Amino acid sequence: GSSGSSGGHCVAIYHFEGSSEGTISMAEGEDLSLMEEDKGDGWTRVRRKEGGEGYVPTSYLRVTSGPSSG
Repeated sequence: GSSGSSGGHCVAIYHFEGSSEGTISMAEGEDLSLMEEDKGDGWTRVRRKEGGEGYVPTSYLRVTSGPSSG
C-alpha cells in the first residue's frame, strides 16, 4: 500500500540545527512527522524517518497543506 500517515504533515522551512540539550536538526525542505502540536508556544515536536524527534520552532515549520499527493 501507500507510504504515509493521516494526521500532521510539516516540512522544515529553514536550516535548524538542534544544539540545545533538547532539540532536533532538520534540512531546508525536509519531510517530518508531526507528533506534538504547538499551542501558543511556538514549539512543535516532529519525528524523522531515521528515528530522531525533538522540539523545533513552528516558525521553521511549513504545513505541507498539499492534498492529492501523487
